[PDB]
Amino acid sequence: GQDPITSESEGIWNHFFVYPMSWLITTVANLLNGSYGLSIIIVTILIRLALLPLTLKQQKSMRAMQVIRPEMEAIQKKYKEKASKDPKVQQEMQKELLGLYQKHGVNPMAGCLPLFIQLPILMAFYFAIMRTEEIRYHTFLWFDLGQPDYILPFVAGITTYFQFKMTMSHQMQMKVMLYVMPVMIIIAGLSLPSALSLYWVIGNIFMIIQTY
Repeated sequence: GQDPITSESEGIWNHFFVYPMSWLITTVANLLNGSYGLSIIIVTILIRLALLPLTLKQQKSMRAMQVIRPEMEAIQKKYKEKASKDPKVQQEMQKELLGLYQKHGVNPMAGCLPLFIQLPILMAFYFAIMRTEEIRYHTFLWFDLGQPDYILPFVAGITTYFQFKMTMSHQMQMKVMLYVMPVMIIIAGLSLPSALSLYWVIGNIFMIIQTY
């Protein structure tokens, strides 16, 4: 018989990722008399409240790295001039970089974790929208939640822009966040069901309030 690695792995994804997300959306919607629009909004906010402790930690550490930015980049500026031909040179560089982090308790390769948790949440949400048949053509405002929309992805891009601008108020990486990021969202949004763009908008608005 065919190898069960395919069905079982997909079974895990469907039952423990897709289904709980789908169940959460429909339950709230049924409590709101079939309002799948308000459900997605509420659920998105609920998801944010769960990520909040992890979100706050990622923000606190990001501020710490901003204190180190003059110091660590000076080390990398230093070793950029030195001859990197010797493996022992790179080691001494590692000792300096580590000593900086140890003096503060900061840890690199950490805080880049929440960037990885947004993906399966987004993916489970995406499949929940696709597989919940009563969401497919449920119109909300001017768009069907299961269908692609023209206008909404632009709103998701605009809110993403202002979410970043408010953060920087509260230069290469800045142009990546302010310019590159919103365009990626619009392009992705136009290729995905409007429920995804709504999800992104609510999340952005939440983060905007969360900063203020």
